[PDB]
Amino acid sequence: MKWDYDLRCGEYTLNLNEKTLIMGILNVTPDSFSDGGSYNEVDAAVRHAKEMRDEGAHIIDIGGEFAKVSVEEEIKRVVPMIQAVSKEVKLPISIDTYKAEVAKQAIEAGAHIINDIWGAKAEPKIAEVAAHYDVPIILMHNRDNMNYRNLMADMIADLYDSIKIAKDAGVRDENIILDPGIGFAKTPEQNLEAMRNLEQLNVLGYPVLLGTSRKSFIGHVLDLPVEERLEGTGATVCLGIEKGCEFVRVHDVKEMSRMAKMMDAMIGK
Amino acid sequence: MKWDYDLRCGEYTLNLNEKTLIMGILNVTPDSFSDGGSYNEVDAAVRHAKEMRDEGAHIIDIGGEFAKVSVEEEIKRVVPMIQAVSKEVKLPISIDTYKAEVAKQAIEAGAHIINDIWGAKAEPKIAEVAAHYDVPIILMHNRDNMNYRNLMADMIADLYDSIKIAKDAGVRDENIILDPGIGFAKTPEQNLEAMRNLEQLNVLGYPVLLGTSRKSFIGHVLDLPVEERLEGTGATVCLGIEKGCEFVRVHDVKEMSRMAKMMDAMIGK
Ligand SMILES: CN1CC=Nc2c1nc(N)[nH]c2=O
Ligand SMILES: CN1CC=Nc2c1nc(N)[nH]c2=O
Repeated sequence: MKWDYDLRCGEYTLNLNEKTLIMGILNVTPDSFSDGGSYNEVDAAVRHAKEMRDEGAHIIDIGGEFAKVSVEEEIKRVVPMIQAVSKEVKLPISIDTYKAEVAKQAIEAGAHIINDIWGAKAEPKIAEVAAHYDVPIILMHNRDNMNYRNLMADMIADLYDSIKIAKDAGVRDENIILDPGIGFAKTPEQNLEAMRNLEQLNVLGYPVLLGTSRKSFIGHVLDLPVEERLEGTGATVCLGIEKGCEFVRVHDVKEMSRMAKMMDAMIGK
Repeated sequence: MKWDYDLRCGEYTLNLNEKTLIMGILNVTPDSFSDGGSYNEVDAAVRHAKEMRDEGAHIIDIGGEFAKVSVEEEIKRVVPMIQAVSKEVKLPISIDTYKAEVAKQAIEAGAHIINDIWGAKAEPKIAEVAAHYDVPIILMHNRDNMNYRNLMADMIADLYDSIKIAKDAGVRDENIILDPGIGFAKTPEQNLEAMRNLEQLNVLGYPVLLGTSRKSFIGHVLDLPVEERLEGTGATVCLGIEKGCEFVRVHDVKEMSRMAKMMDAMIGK
């Protein structure tokens, strides 16, 4: 249908036409008296990954950045979690990092997808890591300023700069996913505007991931704290899917999997 | 903006451009040892109308049809509820009836809007009641068979037949609201198809109400019982709003008011 290839994630394969793919956000709370890999913190992560699998998640997102942490210490946290989760939960894993070295150890430890909040712009070598291991990479829209001439024209220009960095490093078109970076470098009004105009990202010819779960633009509209943002997140997931997004990144996996599934049936996905 | 008039409901006025209007469904459980108007059953209804008002409802929908009931007995139930609710809760009231005589007493007892599941086709005199009291009337799509040549072409043809009955009786264009009658005379697949194509109803030039709350097409997609249909209802409300509907008729007023509000901000309503 829309996509003439599947997303290839080593042992796992994700069909981009059958359904909206749910990326569950692993809650990753560090042990205070620990250097990483301790029992309480890895056990908590594994229990949460199993719950999210049981609730309809298709991908488990894991990041290493409570306590301030260096690149070495970021690796010592994330690597044992990736090892335990990939052994114990049979889903592809994405590593949430903008650092080449973290991306590399995370993949060597078992991660399948790179999730980069700086779209290969903070550390362009991450795209070389992606190109060598032949993994999918999510290039998120971000910048270090909010000075838009024209929000969507500018986001598309910036995403294309990320695509260029990734292609010049030898990333294959099939391993590129884009993300409008909701809640990054954008005022609450720009986030609403990006949501209203999300379908424009489809001209670039790549699958789009949307991440809106619990973000402050929803609290800004509803005047509700982070724990009362489920309905608002749901509205953003539904619009995202109606505008053609292939993945949503969410905390409330059970509720959002049911909304995604209803949306899919109505739109004929 | 889209609408150059407000919906005029006697003492209350509903702006059709500011926001999606939430019609809350009054739960109307009859007393078993009672003829209507008893304390337990009217008190339950009033408490539920106050809760729904506090939760973001803009209209309270009240119907009279547990125990089997005649036209006279339908009036004895609905009339005391309308009287108490209209005295105690300051929102417009719609009367859910396809019967001319029930519509008439309900308005005389205080109801502001007629909600007709047969679109003036079961009892065409209801449109004369509507025309005399100068109240808004919701004409829902319904039929006594599922023999569609072409679902949407046919729904639009049938709605237009309702509009004709209503205009010939002297109903003013400003007092007409349409509704695609989701869950009426339609298979679960036709309900999905009507949802996918809802924007077509906008060619008729009238405000549209959508009622999907907890309906079996959602249980059919999600394989979930009536008490576990909140997320699925939410997806239908969101798509409905994205496709231009002015009202949604819902049981879960708190959750759906928050979803409607998020949707409004994203689409620029
Ligand atoms: C890694 N994070 C953190 C917060 N939000 C996001 C994220 N990654 C992606 N791809 N999209 C997001 O919205
Ligand atoms: C009165 N009822 C009962 C069940 N569903 C509906 C209804 N009225 C309208 N307008 N729309 C509905 O979907």
